[PDB]
Amino acid sequence: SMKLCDFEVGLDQPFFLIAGTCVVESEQMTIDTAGRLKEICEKLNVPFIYKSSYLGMDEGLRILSEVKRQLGLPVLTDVHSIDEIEQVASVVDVLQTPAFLCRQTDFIHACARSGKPVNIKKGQFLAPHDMKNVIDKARDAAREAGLSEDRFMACERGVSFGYNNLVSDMRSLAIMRETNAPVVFDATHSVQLPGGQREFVPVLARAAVATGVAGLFMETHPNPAEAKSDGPNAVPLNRMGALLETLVTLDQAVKRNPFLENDF
Amino acid sequence: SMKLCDFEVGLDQPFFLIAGTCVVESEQMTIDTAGRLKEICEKLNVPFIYKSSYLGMDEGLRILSEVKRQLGLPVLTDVHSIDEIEQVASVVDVLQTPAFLCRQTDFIHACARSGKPVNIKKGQFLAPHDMKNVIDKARDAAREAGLSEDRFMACERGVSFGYNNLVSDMRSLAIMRETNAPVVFDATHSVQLPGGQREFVPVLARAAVATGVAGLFMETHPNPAEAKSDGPNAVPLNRMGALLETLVTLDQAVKRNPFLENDF
Amino acid sequence: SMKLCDFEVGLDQPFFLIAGTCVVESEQMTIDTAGRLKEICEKLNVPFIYKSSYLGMDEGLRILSEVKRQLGLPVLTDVHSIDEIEQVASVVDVLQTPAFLCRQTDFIHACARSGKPVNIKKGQFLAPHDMKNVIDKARDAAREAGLSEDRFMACERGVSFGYNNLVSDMRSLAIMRETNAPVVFDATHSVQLPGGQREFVPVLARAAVATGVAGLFMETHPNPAEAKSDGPNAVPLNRMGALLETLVTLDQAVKRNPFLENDF
Amino acid sequence: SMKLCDFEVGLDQPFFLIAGTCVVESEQMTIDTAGRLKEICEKLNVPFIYKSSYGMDEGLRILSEVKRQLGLPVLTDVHSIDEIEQVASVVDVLQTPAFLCRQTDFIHACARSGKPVNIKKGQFLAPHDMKNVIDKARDAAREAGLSEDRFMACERGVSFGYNNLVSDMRSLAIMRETNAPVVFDATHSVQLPGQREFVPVLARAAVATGVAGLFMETHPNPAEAKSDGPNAVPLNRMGALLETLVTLDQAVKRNPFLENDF
Ligand SMILES: [Cl-]
Ligand SMILES: [Cl-]
Ligand SMILES: [Cl-]
Ligand SMILES: [Cl-]
Repeated sequence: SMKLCDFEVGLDQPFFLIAGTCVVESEQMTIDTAGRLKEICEKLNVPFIYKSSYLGMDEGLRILSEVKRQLGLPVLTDVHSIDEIEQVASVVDVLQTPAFLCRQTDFIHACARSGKPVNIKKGQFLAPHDMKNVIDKARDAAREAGLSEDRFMACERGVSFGYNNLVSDMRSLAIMRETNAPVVFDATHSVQLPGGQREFVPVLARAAVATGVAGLFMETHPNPAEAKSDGPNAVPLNRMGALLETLVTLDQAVKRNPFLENDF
Repeated sequence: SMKLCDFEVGLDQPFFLIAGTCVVESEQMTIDTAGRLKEICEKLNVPFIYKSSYLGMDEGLRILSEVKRQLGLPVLTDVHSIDEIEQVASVVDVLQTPAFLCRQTDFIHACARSGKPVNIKKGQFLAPHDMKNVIDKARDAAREAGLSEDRFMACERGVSFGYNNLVSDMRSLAIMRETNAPVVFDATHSVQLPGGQREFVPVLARAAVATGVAGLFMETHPNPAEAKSDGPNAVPLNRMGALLETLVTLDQAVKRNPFLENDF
Repeated sequence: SMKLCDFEVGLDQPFFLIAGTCVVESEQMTIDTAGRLKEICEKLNVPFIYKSSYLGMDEGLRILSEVKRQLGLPVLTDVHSIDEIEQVASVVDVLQTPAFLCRQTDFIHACARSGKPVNIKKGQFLAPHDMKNVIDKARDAAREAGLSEDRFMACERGVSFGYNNLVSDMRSLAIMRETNAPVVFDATHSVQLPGGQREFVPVLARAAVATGVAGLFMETHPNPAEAKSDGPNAVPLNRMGALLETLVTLDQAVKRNPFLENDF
Repeated sequence: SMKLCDFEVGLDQPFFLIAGTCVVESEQMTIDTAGRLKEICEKLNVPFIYKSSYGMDEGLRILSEVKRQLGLPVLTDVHSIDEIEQVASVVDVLQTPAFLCRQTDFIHACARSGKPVNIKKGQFLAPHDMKNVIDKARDAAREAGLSEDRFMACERGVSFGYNNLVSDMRSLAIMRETNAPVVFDATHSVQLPGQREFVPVLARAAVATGVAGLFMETHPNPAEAKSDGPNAVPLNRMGALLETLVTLDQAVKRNPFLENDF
């Protein structure tokens, strides 16, 4: 298990949820959604990290400070450039790197040296085995900076499948265990057609948790039709409870005994 | 729900298992493997159909007739040409079509009119939505012979992914529900590299069962290292009970409540 | 495990259900109730035996024969005297002994050599440790007839608690494991006040399944208000699904691991 | 729900655990056991209250140290009207001996103590009788300026012939009519007025029945325990059992209790 915010995560722990609205829409929208997700995850005993991407950076980050302060929740956001990292790491608990930047070594190194843990998204162009090199390079930067190495996660978000389609290869979730980092599944982005697919979010979420992951990322919204960003792939907030209850059941079923593939 | 052999199958029923050795190796290998699967499946309440491929056709079919006569088990085998349909159908309980022949309508029609149910394999070159037409055509032929139309299953066995690789798109398992036929997942052939992938058989089996299917196919062998065909991808017989017990748990979890994707 | 009808029962197996209307009311009431229970238990994967007590003996058994004929279900009925055994055993799949006859050794003996398995009810006057002697005697008789000994269940139905009251001692369910026979819990009669307690049927069913049993016996009816016998303690047929769903979850939870009492 | 210590309890909430060594044996025995129980319960999200019985001065001192050092709420039994003031000044929850459930001067005094009270049902009472006991405790509280929602009804067995108790699961449902959280005492419900094998059995049954709380005695080495060793659950098995109980608790509270439709 690696230490993440106030809990332990890993293939050998209960899965954690990263969830929130796609973009920081307003302050009430973010605080209300964060609070509702807290209550949902509290009842299910699912460790929960709130996400939104950044109204302006400053105001987005301020609102993220308020979720942290008001609700006591850890928060995660994406960083897009080396110059954003110092400011973002001073506010949030976990950085996340864009999938397209997974091979930009200066940028990955900079996140690695930030002093915060990093959820490293796997590019749509990588093979699952390539993620070992990504994580290893991040760990060299961390070690160079005097920081611990157990602070990265490998995040699956789909691989290119012809034009304008992604496929979620469940083998990837098993392969990336070789990174010795927690594996996270991004269920919302894995259904997106590049360049609504909501119906497939529960499908891939069930499939992934059953495969065996450390964490799950999902976007949500109270009324997704009225969402400011990527609405058609968000799970409505009033259905998150039922979905998570099913995923907890799958997670317990597959972790209660060793994974058969390990005996192969 | 569809009647298959002496049980009810479908998305709302507990999953059924199709399993056996890849090919008929020997009468004793087959009877022993079949018998030991029967005891594993009886203990878990998993409906079970024995499968092996046809030592020559006459001899392979004789031996399958013995699995039937000695053990009271339903049996399934794949049929390779129109010429063999009549003989094979007089011995087995369920026909299965090779994936490459899924668009050969004369062949599909002949299987459909055979008098036996047919597990129709989705070609590695088809899109999931294409399988509706294949099933609709099979049902035409059934109907024209006076036969019930609910005697077909849609079988996922992987889709081409670059060269020498297949990917198991879990969205396919949901999409093919539109065929109004039971969807069956072939976990063994889904991991094969076309043109040593055993470790992914349980991974995809767990993923597919969590996604929601009517049926599961897997090859097994008492000692896969000595198998006469596809040995590297066979699950060992002495690990089948453990695997099946996990799959039952998953199957129940996802079918206890409606699938969330149906709200979408 | 013990082999029962077409399945395997026991303390380590998923629980089975014995259920039906208290008495055979009519052919249509029996067939419809049997058919509804069949479909509910099929979906939940609960092995199922239909029961009703005998319109006259001849007509009662005829109708139970129709349940087998028309629905292919196994059927259980109670027998009341030695002279009725040959006829009843010629029709039904499982005999049941009335609780008050549990010490009538000639009658218990005749049932035990009938050629059919027997659910032996524990008299309201017996202590749980006394059932071992009953089962041991039944097994003597079976063995002497050249029959298998593993063909009996011990069925808990309450113990006398003062006047006009029965209590369900959950310790009995554990103690009677020493019979080396599957233990069955009669939820419907355990709530009866000798000489409407329906509300306690779910209570005691949940307690018993959580305690750990091989089987459950419950009386049901489409509309208990119009039931010809024991109507006020029957579970309505339209609530059986919901109840059984809860009970399967409890059964799995307690049988996933060893029972802690086996360490002590 | 009712507020109890820093959490909410009730038939509609996750079950809480009351547990500890039968008696206060030692400061280190008490602090170590309370610490391991805290860790086990934290891991499972089981709200936890530490119990041991008390001489009295030294017993309450050691119980104050469990609170100070581990931040846990503590419960103990009080035996007489004249112990109440001191006990309530130290502990978070009082508990009344079963035999005293109809001794109303005593029950009233506990009710006016300022603390919540787990009221044990006498082995001689019928389940319907606890309503009267709770109503009278609530009157005493109200007549003294205190909130009425501070009592729990605790099942610990009913007399069954001579030298035996039986745990009537109907009692746990019936006592919901008190509109107070129902607590099951799994340890004393097996005691013959050497029965540890029935503690898991009754705990599982009671949780599946549906209760607000569970009480169990434990010890690191029951063989070497100073009272009731033969009925203690060994500490190194409490995790396993509680894990089972949590699943049962969740499963029965996930939907409405079917008995509420009949
Ligand atoms: Cl697609
Ligand atoms: Cl690969
Ligand atoms: Cl009563
Ligand atoms: Cl006893």
